[PDB]
Amino acid sequence: TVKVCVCGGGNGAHTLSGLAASRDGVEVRVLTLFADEAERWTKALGADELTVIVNEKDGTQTEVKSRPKVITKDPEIAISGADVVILTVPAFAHEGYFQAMAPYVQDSALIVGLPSQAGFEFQCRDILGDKAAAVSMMSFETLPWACRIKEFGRKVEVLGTKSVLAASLIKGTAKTVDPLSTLQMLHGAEPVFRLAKHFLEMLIMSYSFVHPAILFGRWGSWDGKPVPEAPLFYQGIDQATADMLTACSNECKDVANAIMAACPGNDLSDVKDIYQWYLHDLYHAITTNKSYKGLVHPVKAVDGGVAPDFGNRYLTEDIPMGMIVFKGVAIAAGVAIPSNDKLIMWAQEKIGKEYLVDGALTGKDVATTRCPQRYGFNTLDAILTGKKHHHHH
Ligand SMILES: NC(=O)c1ccc[n+]([C@@H]2O[C@H](COP(=O)([O-])OP(=O)(O)OC[C@H]3O[C@@H](n4cnc5c(N)ncnc54)[C@H](O)[C@@H]3O)[C@@H](O)[C@H]2O)c1
Repeated sequence: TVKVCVCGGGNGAHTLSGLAASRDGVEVRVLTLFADEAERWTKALGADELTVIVNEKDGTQTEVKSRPKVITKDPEIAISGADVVILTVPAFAHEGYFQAMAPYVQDSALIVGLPSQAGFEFQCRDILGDKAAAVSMMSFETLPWACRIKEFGRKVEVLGTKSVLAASLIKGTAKTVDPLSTLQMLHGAEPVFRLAKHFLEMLIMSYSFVHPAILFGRWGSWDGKPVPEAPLFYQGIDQATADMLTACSNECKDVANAIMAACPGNDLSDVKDIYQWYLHDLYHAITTNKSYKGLVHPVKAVDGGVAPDFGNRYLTEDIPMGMIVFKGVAIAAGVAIPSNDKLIMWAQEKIGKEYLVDGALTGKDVATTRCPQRYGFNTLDAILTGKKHHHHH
């Protein structure tokens, strides 16, 4: 038996629970701490089976029916004996799930952020304390699927599934179930998973600057006058924004290189240029992507047209659970990242938050971020190993 705990109750959690419980030999427990969402899920499901509708790209559709063993808000029930603990929620919820699982997580547990995405390991090391060096930590670059719930607790739709997907790993002292293949088995044939060389590679390759950069490209020195309708998102970028993305991507390499120079045995060679990343030139590569057709900026109705809607996950997530975390790493490496910095400073004010001030992580809301320094990881080796330096005597 491969005992799996799925944390969350959103789109991904529905899909994962559905796809995972359908696998032979797997026991799925759903943990959700958001009020009484578990109780709402159970009551909604009843005695029926959970349904996942997959568009095969292209083989029409597929009916996947399965039932988890239990759906609970009690971490004791969901986490005890769990071989794999997978977090599929927006990163702001991650704190609570680590806190709830901590007294119950077994040494051989594989802890997976699906996503994830930045500072996930630092947060895990902090909350789980001494047990963090025992468990394994796995960080996936994004969600496996474009998916949405069609009916709460009962029905979820997969619009499309990724071809390839990468995940990083920090091995603990405990032997877990095999990370890559177990996660593959749970997901079926697609997406085909690959193991990234290093967790910092994954963290930097998340390209946290992208959405803040695109928003800065379209609304940088925005006069405060409306536009006829919602302008194109990715396909609506200018040349200067394509340069801006290149600048920030080079800074990513700079931090990677400096980590590799200062710390041998840590392979960060798969940290890439954003143009070189895919899976003519950068500008045209973004604009002529049929995966970006008809995707528009977040807009709200105002006087004489529509204004940008800055209250969105492009900044509320991607800054504190992305750019700040990369800035925290940059500081420790001794690499100024001016282009990244300028984006942080701008996106900061737009959401009414403050993390970075004069190139230093002293902002009012820096505590709600996952930058290593927030948790006390102030050196590169403390970032890499999770061990804080203690001198005597
Ligand atoms: N769903 C997609 O098609 C899509 C595609 C690619 C990437 N992603 C990424 O995957 C991640 C997860 O996606 P999702 O669609 O499952 O997210 P979601 O928005 O659907 O998940 C919402 C869930 O978060 C939890 N939650 C919300 N508010 C909370 C709070 N107040 N306190 C405690 N818990 C709370 C609840 O369990 C809720 O069910 C996101 O970061 C997103 O950027 C999503």
